[PDB]
Amino acid sequence: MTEYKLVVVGAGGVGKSALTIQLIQNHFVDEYDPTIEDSYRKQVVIDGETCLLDILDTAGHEEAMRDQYMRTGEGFLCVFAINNTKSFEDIHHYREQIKRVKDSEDVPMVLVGNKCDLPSRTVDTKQAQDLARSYGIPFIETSAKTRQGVDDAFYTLVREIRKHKEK
Ligand SMILES: Nc1nc2c(ncn2[C@@H]2O[C@H](COP(=O)(O)OP(=O)(O)OP(=O)(O)O)[C@@H](O)[C@H]2O)c(=O)[nH]1
Ligand SMILES: [Mg+2]
Repeated sequence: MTEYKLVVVGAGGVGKSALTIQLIQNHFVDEYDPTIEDSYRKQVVIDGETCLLDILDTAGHEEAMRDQYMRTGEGFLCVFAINNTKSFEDIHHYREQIKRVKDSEDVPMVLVGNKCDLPSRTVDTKQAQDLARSYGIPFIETSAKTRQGVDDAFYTLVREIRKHKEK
């Protein structure tokens, strides 16, 4: 009944598509096929209401045309990989142009640190928690491989959109 337009953004290879495919199909895509742009719809129950989720899976390095889908989107899943410091530093550039394009400091957003199943972490959990708090947004650790945190990342974004509409 309620439609939510979600956009997954982040650097190349951080796991945007794998996180999206886990939510929708409950399988882990281990092969890496770089995305140009895919979108998916899923009906799911979150906190007792049926939600229609429109999920836009974006490309890491874009060709910019971010603005068109950044204006249509209501919530943004900002994804970095915990073994890629650069992808974590890229987060503030993603948030800056979302804020610019939507012309607001209060945009529904969730910070996602993906690939937490790997033993080669270079971005600490506390680092991300502090960046999240400085933005005033949730932070969720995930692994598309084991599916840990996957529903929570998307559902938490739904709830950030739900709060923004009910301010
Ligand atoms: N170990 C591990 N590998 C992961 C995880 N998530 C993604 N991968 C792998 O990392 C690679 C990149 O994953 P994608 O989901 O395709 O990357 P992306 O962010 O969609 O990348 P672009 O579409 O190119 O922007 C693939 O080989 C995935 O199988 C994870 O949680 N753990
Ligand atoms: Mg992809």
